[PDB]
Amino acid sequence: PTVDAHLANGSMSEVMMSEIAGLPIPPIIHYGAIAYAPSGASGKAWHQRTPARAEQVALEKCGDKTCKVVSRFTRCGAVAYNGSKYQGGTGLTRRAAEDDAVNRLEGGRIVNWACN
Repeated sequence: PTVDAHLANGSMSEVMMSEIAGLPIPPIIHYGAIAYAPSGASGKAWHQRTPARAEQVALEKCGDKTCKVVSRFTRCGAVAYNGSKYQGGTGLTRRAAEDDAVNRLEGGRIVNWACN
């Protein structure tokens, strides 16, 4: 029997998950770091997909390959400056990070931050 022979295409769905089906979204753990040498060398990287890359990029922006005092977090980090003292707070959210930063550092103020 002579059948119809044509490839089957259609209209693909541009949707990813839904509300009808789509479990409450667990956080997307991104990896980041803020490399801050007391020298004033600051660098930050966030929303990375690999801890190694994040760390490398943090060191990259800091400037030193071996930039230490690097804060590595998969949360949000907030760096406060207090008269040449640099303190980095950490919280899942920037609100919690600023809260932690100001918990650990008072007197000064948060001027740098980066959230994953």
